Amino acid sequence: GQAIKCVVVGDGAVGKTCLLISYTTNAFSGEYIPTVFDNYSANVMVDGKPVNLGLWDTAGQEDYDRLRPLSYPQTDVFLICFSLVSPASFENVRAKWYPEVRHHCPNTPIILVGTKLDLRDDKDTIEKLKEKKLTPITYPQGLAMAKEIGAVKYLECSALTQRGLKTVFDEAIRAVL
Ligand SMILES: Nc1nc2c(ncn2[C@@H]2O[C@H](COP(=O)(O)OP(=O)(O)NP(=O)(O)O)[C@@H](O)[C@H]2O)c(=O)[nH]1
Ligand SMILES: [Mg+2]
Repeated sequence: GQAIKCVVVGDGAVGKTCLLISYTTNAFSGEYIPTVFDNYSANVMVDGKPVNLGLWDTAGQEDYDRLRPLSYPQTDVFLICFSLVSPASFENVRAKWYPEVRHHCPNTPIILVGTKLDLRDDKDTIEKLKEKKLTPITYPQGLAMAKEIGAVKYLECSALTQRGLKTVFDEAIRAVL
């Protein structure tokens, strides 16, 4: 029944594509193949209602900055994604993604999505960020970023384990219905 265009943006290698592949097909590959542009689809049921969810997977890489806004018109909801184990990808939520999205789409709801949850509390990945004086992004920190960018929701997920995965898209839909 209801068509909903959801566009997915965020830094190169945060897990945009994996998130969408894991959700639509239940697969996960460890291999990194940088997106140019891809389209996904899902027929979902949310709070009683049938939804045709269109999923626009954009290129995270800087080289695509002039092309990426071509995808923006008519968007119903954005997911702005960052990796929970990349503080730099997190800063870019506010330094790059929020301003870019808002530049072309002043009113479209934003869901902030922290990705790679399976690594956030991983004892080992913590010590390995600690060398570079880095710390994974915690839940309240993510919450505070969502408020800072006026996001409708803050959600955390893992494409690998699928923890928090369905909610991301339920809530993307709920922000539109
Ligand atoms: N441990 C873990 N790795 C993940 C997860 N999601 C993605 N990755 C890994 O992170 C890398 C980048 O994934 P990808 O989905 O391609 O990122 P992207 O945001 O789509 N990149 P691009 O903007 O360049 O298209 C891959 O090696 C992938 O296997 C996750 O939930 N957990
Ligand atoms: Mg990709």
